[PDB]
Amino acid sequence: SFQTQHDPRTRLGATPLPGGAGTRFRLWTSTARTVAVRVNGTEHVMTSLGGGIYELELPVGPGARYLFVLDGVPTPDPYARFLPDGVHGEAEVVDFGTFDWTDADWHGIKLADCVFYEVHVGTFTPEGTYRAAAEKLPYLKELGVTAIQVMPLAAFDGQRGWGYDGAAFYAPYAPYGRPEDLMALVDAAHRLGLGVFLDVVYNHFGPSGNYLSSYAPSYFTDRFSSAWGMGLDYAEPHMRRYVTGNARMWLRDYHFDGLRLDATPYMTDDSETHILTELAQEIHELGGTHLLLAEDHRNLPDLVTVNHLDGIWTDDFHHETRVTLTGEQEGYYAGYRGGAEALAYTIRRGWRYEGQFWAVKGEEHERGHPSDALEAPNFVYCIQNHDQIGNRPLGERLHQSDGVTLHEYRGAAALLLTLPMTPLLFQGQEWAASTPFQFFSDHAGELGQAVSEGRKKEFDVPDPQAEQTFLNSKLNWAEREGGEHARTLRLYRDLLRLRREDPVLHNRQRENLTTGHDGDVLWVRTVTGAGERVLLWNLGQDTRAVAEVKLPFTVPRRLLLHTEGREDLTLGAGEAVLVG
Ligand SMILES: OC[C@H]1O[C@H](O[C@H]2O[C@H](CO)[C@@H](O)[C@H](O)[C@H]2O)[C@H](O)[C@@H](O)[C@@H]1O
Ligand SMILES: OC[C@H]1O[C@@H](O)[C@H](O)[C@@H](O)[C@@H]1O
Ligand SMILES: OC[C@H]1O[C@H](O)[C@H](O)[C@@H](O)[C@@H]1O
Ligand SMILES: [Mg+2]
Repeated sequence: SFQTQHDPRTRLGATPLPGGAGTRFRLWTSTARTVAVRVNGTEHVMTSLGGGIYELELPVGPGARYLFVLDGVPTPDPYARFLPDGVHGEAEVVDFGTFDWTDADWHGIKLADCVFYEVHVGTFTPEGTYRAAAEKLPYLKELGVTAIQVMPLAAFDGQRGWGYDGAAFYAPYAPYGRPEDLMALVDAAHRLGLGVFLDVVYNHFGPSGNYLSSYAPSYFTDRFSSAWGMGLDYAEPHMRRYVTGNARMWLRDYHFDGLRLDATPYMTDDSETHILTELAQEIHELGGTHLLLAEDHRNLPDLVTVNHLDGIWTDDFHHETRVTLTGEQEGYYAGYRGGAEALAYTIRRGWRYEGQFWAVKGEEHERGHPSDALEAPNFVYCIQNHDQIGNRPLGERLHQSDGVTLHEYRGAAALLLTLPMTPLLFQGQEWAASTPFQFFSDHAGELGQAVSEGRKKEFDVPDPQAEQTFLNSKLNWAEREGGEHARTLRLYRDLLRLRREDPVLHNRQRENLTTGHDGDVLWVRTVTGAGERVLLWNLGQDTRAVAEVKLPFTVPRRLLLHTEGREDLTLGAGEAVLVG
């Protein structure tokens, strides 16, 4: 008896009418005295319906260009479905009924079957478009990943950016392609049996191109702020519906299989039903198999067990792994010792901080909650993602940080890809890509100057506003064909094939997973009715024979995969082996 709050009849923005009758335009404003729509250059006064709702139907079709005029001020549509001239321009009317989907035999993907591959459309290919990305889908399928995780696509200002400055949440960013180019990418992925997930940002709007306050200041509150502006007021139903209607668009109209909710701790809501719960209700109402993930640092199981999200990006594993390999201690890295015994614990517990004191200077508090309720798929683990590369001054990848060997990098891959938690890889990780992933932006005027200045002060550091910073982050595909890039890629292919094929690694129960250490050797054991597997990773500086590792059980004898392809059960520094 949950009923969606959305009815296509009353949808805000511009929606094609049945029977070729044109387009229905609707908006909500709490303050405007005169309200019109300007379509293809012609102004038309809209009808006041009450409650600040205004509507007009005109015989214009998909492709018509428009914006709204509030007290005489031309104002972009916050509900725009496409913005061909960017965030300050006219919107285009879009009909989602026109695309010829071919994915009727695709039925989504379960979280326990996901191996995510995080793509930034702008840098993933030279062209930096959906069409060029779609051409790499056969590569990704053969690699062995199963779900692409696309960084945010809502239109933002400028000609490149990560996506977190999105301002028109319903409008796919024009430089990447038109709406039908995005649909083509999703359809192609589905035809290859790959899922596609979208990063959405429901805790803030970017600094340029968000005109919601022009319609109603009450979308936002002064009670709290975001990085860019006034906080999103989830006590206001139109604000709630702005994001739930957006989530439903991406899933239903673009056929995404799931959403990754950025920075869920900053979606503040004291309503009886939290906006996260309502998001889950609203997407479920669609009657599909779509998933919701939370990017959440609180180590809070309620995101799954109370808000009914499917899983959580949980950085403690990432951080413990990075500190193990570099020893770094700046910022949040000070929260971790690293090492075999530390990694064994963090894996055992899913996340490390379950209520203990987080002693990181400037952030001190009792962090986290017991992880017992969560099962292995609920934790999304990684050793690289956009933030853990890009939020470093030089945007360097794990194998490029001082002190990290390619052997250690390859061992880390074996640990991540044999665990029953849900793994994520960042584009290019699989071939030890040579290029960084730096923070880049392209804001106008003073705002652009402020971003450059802000980055300099924060931490030579690449200027985020420089074209070169964007280009330096482009993947170099050709390099994967040679040398250590190719060797790394072969290992990633072998690990992803084992993950898929090995009947014991199919385990998705923490009950069947145990961990421990002997000195600097980590061991991770899986026992099911199908057999036993043990991953051993030598995080020491010396060579360790498997036979000399002290274990509380009898080590399996058969060598299934060695990260440096050795024939014998011995681990050089940084190396790992899976036995069975
Ligand atoms: O060498 C001085 C540091 O030793 C420890 O850190 C090392 O050993 C950790 C495992 O116990 C590794 O995770 C880490 O990468 C190494 O740097 C100690 O934890 C540090 O406080 C010392 O400064
Ligand atoms: O973006 C998430 C990060 O926010 C940080 O400020 C926290 O220190 C850390 O726990 C988390 O990794
Ligand atoms: O201003 C009238 C009203 O507009 C709306 O219906 C908003 O949902 C409401 O919270 C506000 O009070
Ligand atoms: Mg020992």
